[PDB]
Amino acid sequence: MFEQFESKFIDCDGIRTHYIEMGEGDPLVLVHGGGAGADGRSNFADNFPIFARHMRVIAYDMVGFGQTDAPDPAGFAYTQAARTDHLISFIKALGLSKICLIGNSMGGTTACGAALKAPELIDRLVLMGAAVNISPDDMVADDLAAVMSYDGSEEGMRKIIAALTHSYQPTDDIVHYRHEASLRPTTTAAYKATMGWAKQNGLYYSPEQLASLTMPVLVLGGKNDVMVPVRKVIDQILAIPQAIGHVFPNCGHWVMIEYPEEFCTQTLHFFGKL
Amino acid sequence: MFEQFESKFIDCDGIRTHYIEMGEGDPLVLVHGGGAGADGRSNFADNFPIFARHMRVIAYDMVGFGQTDAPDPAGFAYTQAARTDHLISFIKALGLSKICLIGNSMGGTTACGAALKAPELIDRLVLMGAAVNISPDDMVADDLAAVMSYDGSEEGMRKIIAALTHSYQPTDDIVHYRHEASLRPTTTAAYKATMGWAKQNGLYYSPEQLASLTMPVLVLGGKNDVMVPVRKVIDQILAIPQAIGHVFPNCGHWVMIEYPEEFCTQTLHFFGKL
Repeated sequence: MFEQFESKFIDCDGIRTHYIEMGEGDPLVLVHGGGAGADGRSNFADNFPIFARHMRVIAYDMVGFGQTDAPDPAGFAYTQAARTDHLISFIKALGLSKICLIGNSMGGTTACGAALKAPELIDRLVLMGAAVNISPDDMVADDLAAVMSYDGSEEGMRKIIAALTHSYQPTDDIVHYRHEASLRPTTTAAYKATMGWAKQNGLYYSPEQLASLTMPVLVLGGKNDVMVPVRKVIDQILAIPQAIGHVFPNCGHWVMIEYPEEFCTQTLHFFGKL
Repeated sequence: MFEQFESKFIDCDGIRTHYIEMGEGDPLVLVHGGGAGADGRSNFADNFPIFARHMRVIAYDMVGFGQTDAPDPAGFAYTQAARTDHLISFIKALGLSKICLIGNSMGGTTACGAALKAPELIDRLVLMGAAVNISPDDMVADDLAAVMSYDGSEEGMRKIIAALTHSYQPTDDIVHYRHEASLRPTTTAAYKATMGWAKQNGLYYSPEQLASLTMPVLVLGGKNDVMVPVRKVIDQILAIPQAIGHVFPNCGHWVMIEYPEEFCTQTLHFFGKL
């Protein structure tokens, strides 16, 4: 599946990194979520054609995900820092400057991290259902039953999608892809270290860090998002003084997938392409 | 000032009602705020040309305001009901159906009221810095010093504008118009009854009423709005299940005036014209 996109690879400080890209002009980088078997194409395929009409749109796989190198967690620590540094490394390796950047969920954590550490690389930031103010306590706070206790079955995967979206009905090919993606032995162990770390340390930046962002910011969230509650998204809107806020009704944790055109419209508009 | 618009008048159940309009196609009605000397043109003049490219855009003066009949408050009660019924009367008198509707502040109270009482008249609702969950206690809750204790001077009017917006610098002709508008003997007494009533009764609808809205809703607010705090706007977003929410940064109580293009863009888009 997804063979309409050419798989590309580039070394990012020792981490061979998978990415796909389409279109020309100003660079736009898309950062996927932290779910089991999540990757660039499964998160963003649907948005690629609209984005590519206006920009050079790029989606990569975070370290420990997709077809990017997943260094053995016997020797590699899957911290937020590692994802953040990898993103920074990825941007520099492709020689992009002043990019537009969109992260969903843990991809939002990573985008936010790169925006803080390397602001010179990023002109515009979009935090979408972003895990940027999520404490350890928050990580274990019922709505996530289908996620937390996923049994690796196809039915279980359909239950995840159903729990993470409002009314979105995936195709069988999407279900099959996500299901198989979640079982890849390569990224299994990496994912368990990733989630173990996130549960223990949380995925957050201090209120002061969030107020210290130096570029324009757009904050997006679904009102019915059970993984990053809308109140957390509201908190981000209020914590980042310059942040534009947009709340999507009848919408879960995957704004880009659940409302692909509205997502592309709001972001492209914020990028100055509409 | 504002002579580019033709002043029109229509009887609305005994209330001679001033309105201006421009453009053709689907109807859009704009409801002004509750400030001293507020009216259709001073609130919306700047948005008229953009709106008129796409729709028939209409701004009227609420009962007790502008050039509309202000029945003597010795014999007329200036309740919210009266403004709500007047709006309903206005829509019916022009023979409009399935309109798009935008209210700012007390105009938002009125738009919300008409949407609840006569939903058949309204296809799309925009509540903008809308006073729809404001209790009596909230009405007296420092940031409003320039408003609350306006002395009727030109300097006082500049202080109001400065307190109600983030960085907006009005022209001298705008200052002069608003200043004189606030002193009209005709609408003086009507305004005092209007404000007296609002302070005593609040400007609100119950959480259940807000959840009972039957058409699509867009909720807009400035993050720096001191008259309708952004948290009140956030509360509206969460109280109305179908409501889209959009928060404007570096923005006070007059979104339509402070960011006229972004305001027109978001609303027209929500109206399906972009």
